[PDB]
Amino acid sequence: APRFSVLSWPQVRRLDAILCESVPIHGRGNFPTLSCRPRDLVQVVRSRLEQKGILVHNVRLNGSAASYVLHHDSGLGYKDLDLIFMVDLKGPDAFQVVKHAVLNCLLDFLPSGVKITPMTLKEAYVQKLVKVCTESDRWSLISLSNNSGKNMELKFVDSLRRQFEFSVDSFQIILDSMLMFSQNPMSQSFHPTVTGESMYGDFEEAMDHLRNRIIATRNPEEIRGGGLLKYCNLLVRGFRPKSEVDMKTMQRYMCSRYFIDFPDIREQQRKLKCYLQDHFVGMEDKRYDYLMTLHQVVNESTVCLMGHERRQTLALIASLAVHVLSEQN
Repeated sequence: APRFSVLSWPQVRRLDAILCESVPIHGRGNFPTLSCRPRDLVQVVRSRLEQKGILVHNVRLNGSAASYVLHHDSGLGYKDLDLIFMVDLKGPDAFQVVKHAVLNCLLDFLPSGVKITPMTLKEAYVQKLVKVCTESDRWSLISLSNNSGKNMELKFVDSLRRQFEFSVDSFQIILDSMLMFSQNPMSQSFHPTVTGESMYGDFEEAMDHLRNRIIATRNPEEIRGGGLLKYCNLLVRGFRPKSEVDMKTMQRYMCSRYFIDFPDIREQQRKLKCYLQDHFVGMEDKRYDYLMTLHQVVNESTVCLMGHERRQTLALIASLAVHVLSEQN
Protein backbone atom coordinates (compact mmCIF):
# COMPACT_ATOMS: atom_id res chain seq x y z
CA ALA A 1 0.00 0.00 0.00
CA PRO A 2 2.83 2.56 -0.50
CA ARG A 3 1.95 6.12 -1.47
CA PHE A 4 5.01 6.47 -3.74
CA SER A 5 5.95 4.90 -7.06
CA VAL A 6 8.57 5.30 -9.77
CA LEU A 7 7.18 6.26 -13.17
CA SER A 8 7.38 3.95 -16.16
CA TRP A 9 8.85 4.96 -19.51
CA PRO A 10 5.53 5.89 -21.23
CA GLN A 11 4.74 8.03 -18.18
CA VAL A 12 8.19 9.65 -18.28
CA ARG A 13 7.76 10.19 -22.03
CA ARG A 14 4.47 12.02 -21.47
CA LEU A 15 5.90 13.99 -18.54
CA ASP A 16 8.78 15.19 -20.73
CA ALA A 17 6.26 16.22 -23.39
CA ILE A 18 4.30 18.42 -20.97
CA LEU A 19 7.49 20.03 -19.66
CA CYS A 20 8.64 20.85 -23.21
CA GLU A 21 5.31 22.00 -24.70
CA SER A 22 5.21 25.77 -25.14
CA VAL A 23 2.35 27.43 -23.26
CA PRO A 24 0.99 30.98 -23.70
CA ILE A 25 0.76 33.46 -20.84
CA HIS A 26 -1.87 36.07 -21.70
CA GLY A 27 -1.14 39.70 -20.89
CA ARG A 28 -3.92 42.11 -19.95
CA GLY A 29 -3.84 45.41 -21.80
CA ASN A 30 -0.84 46.25 -23.96
CA PHE A 31 1.30 43.43 -22.56
CA PRO A 32 2.49 40.83 -25.10
CA THR A 33 1.37 37.22 -24.84
CA LEU A 34 4.32 35.27 -23.42
CA SER A 35 5.42 31.82 -24.57
CA CYS A 36 7.47 29.63 -22.22
CA ARG A 37 8.19 25.98 -21.60
CA PRO A 38 7.15 24.69 -18.15
CA ARG A 39 10.65 23.30 -17.51
CA ASP A 40 12.04 26.77 -18.23
CA LEU A 41 9.52 28.55 -16.00
CA VAL A 42 10.21 26.12 -13.15
CA GLN A 43 13.96 26.57 -13.64
CA VAL A 44 13.85 30.38 -13.73
CA VAL A 45 11.43 30.59 -10.80
CA ARG A 46 13.39 28.11 -8.68
CA SER A 47 16.73 29.79 -9.43
CA ARG A 48 15.53 33.27 -8.48
CA LEU A 49 13.80 31.98 -5.34
CA GLU A 50 17.04 30.33 -4.21
CA GLN A 51 18.95 33.52 -5.05
CA LYS A 52 16.68 35.46 -2.66
CA GLY A 53 17.38 32.99 0.16
CA ILE A 54 14.20 30.90 -0.07
CA LEU A 55 14.98 27.18 0.01
CA VAL A 56 13.32 25.12 -2.73
CA HIS A 57 13.34 21.45 -1.73
CA ASN A 58 11.63 20.07 -4.86
CA VAL A 59 9.02 20.88 -7.50
CA ARG A 60 6.01 18.73 -8.41
CA LEU A 61 3.34 18.52 -11.11
CA ASN A 62 -0.20 18.17 -9.73
CA GLY A 63 -3.70 18.55 -11.17
CA SER A 64 -5.18 16.36 -13.85
CA ALA A 65 -1.96 16.84 -15.84
CA ALA A 66 -0.17 14.44 -13.49
CA SER A 67 -2.97 11.92 -14.00
CA TYR A 68 -2.54 12.23 -17.77
CA VAL A 69 1.19 11.60 -17.36
CA LEU A 70 0.45 8.45 -15.36
CA HIS A 71 -2.45 7.36 -17.60
CA HIS A 72 -2.96 9.00 -21.00
CA ASP A 73 -6.46 7.50 -21.32
CA SER A 74 -7.71 9.45 -18.27
CA GLY A 75 -11.29 10.69 -18.64
CA LEU A 76 -10.14 13.78 -16.76
CA GLY A 77 -8.22 15.51 -19.50
CA TYR A 78 -6.07 18.37 -18.31
CA LYS A 79 -6.92 22.08 -18.46
CA ASP A 80 -4.70 23.41 -15.67
CA LEU A 81 -0.93 23.13 -15.37
CA ASP A 82 -0.43 22.87 -11.61
CA LEU A 83 3.17 23.38 -10.46
CA ILE A 84 3.86 22.96 -6.74
CA PHE A 85 7.09 24.38 -5.30
CA MET A 86 8.17 22.84 -1.98
CA VAL A 87 9.62 25.97 -0.37
CA ASP A 88 10.44 27.21 3.12
CA LEU A 89 8.22 30.22 3.85
CA LYS A 90 8.81 30.70 7.59
CA GLY A 91 11.41 33.35 6.75
CA PRO A 92 10.71 37.07 6.99
CA ASP A 93 8.58 38.57 4.21
CA ALA A 94 8.75 35.22 2.40
CA PHE A 95 5.37 35.71 0.69
CA GLN A 96 6.39 39.05 -0.82
CA VAL A 97 9.75 37.64 -1.91
CA VAL A 98 8.03 34.73 -3.70
CA LYS A 99 5.60 37.14 -5.37
CA HIS A 100 8.34 39.49 -6.57
CA ALA A 101 10.45 36.52 -7.69
CA VAL A 102 7.69 35.22 -9.98
CA LEU A 103 6.97 38.74 -11.24
CA ASN A 104 10.68 39.12 -12.02
CA CYS A 105 10.50 35.85 -13.96
CA LEU A 106 7.68 37.20 -16.14
CA LEU A 107 9.98 40.18 -16.76
CA ASP A 108 12.61 37.80 -18.15
CA PHE A 109 10.23 36.16 -20.64
CA LEU A 110 9.33 39.59 -22.07
CA PRO A 111 10.73 40.40 -25.53
CA SER A 112 13.38 43.06 -26.19
CA GLY A 113 11.93 46.29 -24.81
CA VAL A 114 12.19 48.58 -21.79
CA LYS A 115 12.35 48.49 -15.86
CA ILE A 116 8.65 47.59 -15.64
CA THR A 117 7.15 47.81 -12.17
CA PRO A 118 6.10 44.60 -10.37
CA MET A 119 2.57 45.92 -9.81
CA THR A 120 2.14 46.47 -13.56
CA LEU A 121 3.30 42.92 -14.32
CA LYS A 122 0.90 41.54 -11.70
CA GLU A 123 -2.14 43.21 -13.27
CA ALA A 124 -0.98 42.01 -16.71
CA TYR A 125 -0.35 38.28 -16.19
CA VAL A 126 -1.57 37.31 -12.70
CA GLN A 127 -5.17 36.07 -12.81
CA LYS A 128 -5.33 35.15 -9.12
CA LEU A 129 -3.17 35.58 -6.03
CA VAL A 130 -3.83 33.59 -2.86
CA LYS A 131 -1.98 33.69 0.46
CA VAL A 132 -2.67 31.46 3.48
CA CYS A 133 -0.71 31.85 6.73
CA THR A 134 -1.57 29.90 9.90
CA GLU A 135 0.05 27.58 12.44
CA SER A 136 -1.08 24.55 10.39
CA ASP A 137 -1.14 25.61 6.71
CA ARG A 138 1.32 28.04 5.13
CA TRP A 139 1.37 28.44 1.35
CA SER A 140 0.80 30.87 -1.50
CA LEU A 141 -0.53 30.62 -5.04
CA ILE A 142 0.07 32.75 -8.14
CA SER A 143 -2.19 31.87 -11.07
CA LEU A 144 -1.40 32.73 -14.69
CA SER A 145 -3.87 32.60 -17.59
CA ASN A 146 -3.32 30.53 -20.73
CA ASN A 147 -6.06 32.65 -22.44
CA SER A 148 -8.27 29.63 -23.21
CA GLY A 149 -9.90 28.97 -19.85
CA LYS A 150 -6.66 27.17 -19.01
CA ASN A 151 -4.76 28.26 -15.90
CA MET A 152 -1.12 27.91 -14.88
CA GLU A 153 -1.11 27.81 -11.09
CA LEU A 154 2.24 28.27 -9.33
CA LYS A 155 1.66 27.03 -5.78
CA PHE A 156 4.35 27.55 -3.14
CA VAL A 157 3.63 25.25 -0.20
CA ASP A 158 5.49 25.35 3.11
CA SER A 159 2.82 23.42 5.03
CA LEU A 160 -0.49 22.04 3.75
CA ARG A 161 -2.33 19.18 5.44
CA ARG A 162 -4.54 18.04 2.55
CA GLN A 163 -3.61 18.46 -1.13
CA PHE A 164 -6.26 16.26 -2.74
CA GLU A 165 -10.01 15.90 -3.15
CA PHE A 166 -10.44 12.56 -4.94
CA SER A 167 -8.04 9.71 -5.67
CA VAL A 168 -8.00 10.21 -9.45
CA ASP A 169 -6.51 13.74 -9.32
CA SER A 170 -4.31 13.29 -6.23
CA PHE A 171 -0.96 12.69 -7.96
CA GLN A 172 2.13 14.88 -7.62
CA ILE A 173 5.11 14.03 -9.83
CA ILE A 174 8.48 15.30 -8.59
CA LEU A 175 10.26 17.03 -11.47
CA ASP A 176 13.78 17.48 -10.05
CA SER A 177 15.23 14.43 -11.81
CA MET A 178 13.81 15.65 -15.15
CA LEU A 179 15.26 19.17 -15.01
CA MET A 180 18.83 18.04 -14.27
CA PHE A 181 18.73 15.59 -17.19
CA SER A 182 19.45 18.29 -19.78
CA GLN A 183 20.74 21.04 -17.48
CA ASN A 184 19.77 15.35 -26.01
CA PRO A 185 16.86 13.08 -26.91
CA MET A 186 15.20 10.91 -24.29
CA SER A 187 14.76 7.19 -24.98
CA GLN A 188 13.40 4.05 -23.35
CA SER A 189 16.89 2.65 -22.68
CA PHE A 190 18.12 6.08 -21.49
CA HIS A 191 15.77 8.23 -19.40
CA PRO A 192 15.83 9.60 -15.84
CA THR A 193 14.10 7.93 -12.92
CA VAL A 194 11.08 9.88 -11.64
CA THR A 195 9.23 9.42 -8.35
CA GLY A 196 5.51 10.13 -8.01
CA GLU A 197 3.41 10.53 -4.88
CA SER A 198 -0.30 9.92 -4.31
CA MET A 199 -1.77 12.38 -1.81
CA TYR A 200 -4.65 9.90 -1.52
CA GLY A 201 -2.20 7.62 0.32
CA ASP A 202 -2.01 4.59 -2.00
CA PHE A 203 -0.43 4.94 -5.43
CA GLU A 204 -1.64 1.64 -6.88
CA GLU A 205 -5.16 1.95 -5.46
CA ALA A 206 -5.48 5.44 -6.93
CA MET A 207 -4.11 4.19 -10.26
CA ASP A 208 -6.86 1.56 -10.18
CA HIS A 209 -9.50 4.27 -9.69
CA LEU A 210 -7.94 6.15 -12.61
CA ARG A 211 -8.02 3.16 -14.97
CA ASN A 212 -11.52 2.06 -13.92
CA ARG A 213 -12.92 5.61 -13.51
CA ILE A 214 -13.90 5.39 -9.85
CA ILE A 215 -14.84 8.30 -7.57
CA ALA A 216 -13.28 7.75 -4.15
CA THR A 217 -11.79 9.83 -1.36
CA ARG A 218 -10.48 9.69 2.21
CA ASN A 219 -11.75 11.78 5.13
CA PRO A 220 -14.72 13.31 3.24
CA GLU A 221 -15.38 15.65 6.19
CA GLU A 222 -12.30 17.67 5.17
CA ILE A 223 -13.58 18.28 1.61
CA ARG A 224 -14.25 21.96 0.82
CA GLY A 225 -17.45 23.39 -0.65
CA GLY A 226 -16.02 23.22 -4.16
CA GLY A 227 -15.66 19.45 -3.90
CA LEU A 228 -19.30 19.09 -4.94
CA LEU A 229 -18.55 20.92 -8.19
CA LYS A 230 -15.60 18.66 -9.02
CA TYR A 231 -17.67 15.59 -8.07
CA CYS A 232 -20.36 16.35 -10.66
CA ASN A 233 -17.61 17.00 -13.22
CA LEU A 234 -16.33 13.48 -12.56
CA LEU A 235 -19.82 12.02 -13.02
CA VAL A 236 -20.28 13.71 -16.41
CA ARG A 237 -16.87 12.36 -17.49
CA GLY A 238 -17.88 8.76 -16.74
CA PHE A 239 -16.40 8.42 -13.25
CA ARG A 240 -18.74 6.70 -10.80
CA PRO A 241 -18.60 5.93 -7.07
CA LYS A 242 -17.33 2.53 -6.04
CA SER A 243 -20.60 1.54 -4.31
CA GLU A 244 -24.04 2.90 -3.49
CA VAL A 245 -23.15 3.45 0.18
CA ASP A 246 -19.97 5.25 -0.89
CA MET A 247 -22.02 7.49 -3.20
CA LYS A 248 -24.57 8.60 -0.60
CA THR A 249 -21.87 9.27 2.01
CA MET A 250 -19.67 11.41 -0.26
CA GLN A 251 -22.59 13.40 -1.68
CA ARG A 252 -24.03 14.16 1.75
CA TYR A 253 -20.72 15.66 2.90
CA MET A 254 -20.17 17.68 -0.29
CA CYS A 255 -23.71 19.06 -0.24
CA SER A 256 -23.38 19.95 3.46
CA ARG A 257 -20.03 21.66 2.92
CA TYR A 258 -21.34 23.42 -0.20
CA PHE A 259 -23.99 25.27 1.81
CA ILE A 260 -21.52 26.03 4.63
CA ASP A 261 -18.94 27.65 2.34
CA PHE A 262 -21.51 29.35 0.07
CA PRO A 263 -24.62 30.20 2.10
CA ASP A 264 -25.62 33.20 -0.02
CA ILE A 265 -27.48 32.10 -3.15
CA ARG A 266 -25.97 35.15 -4.87
CA GLU A 267 -22.54 33.72 -4.05
CA GLN A 268 -23.62 30.36 -5.47
CA GLN A 269 -24.77 31.92 -8.75
CA ARG A 270 -21.50 33.82 -9.20
CA LYS A 271 -19.35 30.74 -8.51
CA LEU A 272 -21.57 28.47 -10.62
CA LYS A 273 -21.44 30.87 -13.57
CA CYS A 274 -17.65 30.95 -13.25
CA TYR A 275 -17.37 27.15 -13.11
CA LEU A 276 -19.52 26.71 -16.23
CA GLN A 277 -17.45 29.27 -18.15
CA ASP A 278 -14.08 27.83 -17.12
CA HIS A 279 -14.60 24.05 -17.38
CA PHE A 280 -16.57 23.73 -20.64
CA VAL A 281 -14.51 25.63 -23.21
CA GLY A 282 -14.41 22.61 -25.52
CA MET A 283 -17.80 21.22 -24.47
CA GLU A 284 -20.39 23.97 -23.94
CA ASP A 285 -23.17 21.50 -24.76
CA LYS A 286 -22.17 19.32 -21.78
CA ARG A 287 -23.10 22.23 -19.49
CA TYR A 288 -26.71 21.01 -19.45
CA ASP A 289 -25.69 17.49 -18.40
CA TYR A 290 -23.51 18.98 -15.65
CA LEU A 291 -26.30 21.15 -14.21
CA MET A 292 -28.72 18.21 -14.32
CA THR A 293 -26.10 16.13 -12.51
CA LEU A 294 -25.58 18.87 -9.92
CA HIS A 295 -29.36 19.31 -9.56
CA GLN A 296 -29.82 15.59 -8.85
CA VAL A 297 -27.02 15.40 -6.27
CA VAL A 298 -28.24 18.47 -4.36
CA ASN A 299 -31.83 17.21 -4.44
CA GLU A 300 -30.97 13.70 -3.18
CA SER A 301 -28.26 14.42 -0.58
CA THR A 302 -29.32 17.64 1.19
CA VAL A 303 -30.26 16.82 4.79
CA CYS A 304 -33.96 17.47 5.40
CA LEU A 305 -33.10 20.24 7.89
CA MET A 306 -31.88 22.51 5.05
CA GLY A 307 -35.06 22.36 2.97
CA HIS A 308 -35.04 26.08 2.19
CA GLU A 309 -31.41 25.90 1.03
CA ARG A 310 -32.10 22.81 -1.10
CA ARG A 311 -35.10 24.45 -2.77
CA GLN A 312 -33.17 27.72 -3.14
CA THR A 313 -30.21 26.07 -4.88
CA LEU A 314 -32.28 23.78 -7.11
CA ALA A 315 -34.05 26.84 -8.53
CA LEU A 316 -30.71 28.49 -9.30
CA ILE A 317 -29.44 25.34 -11.04
CA ALA A 318 -32.64 24.96 -13.08
CA SER A 319 -32.45 28.63 -14.06
CA LEU A 320 -28.89 28.14 -15.32
CA ALA A 321 -29.91 25.04 -17.28
CA VAL A 322 -32.74 26.93 -19.00
CA HIS A 323 -30.31 29.69 -19.98
CA VAL A 324 -27.99 27.09 -21.52
CA LEU A 325 -30.86 25.52 -23.47
CA SER A 326 -32.04 28.96 -24.62
CA GLU A 327 -28.77 29.43 -26.56
CA GLN A 328 -29.87 27.00 -29.29
CA ASN A 329 -32.32 27.76 -32.09
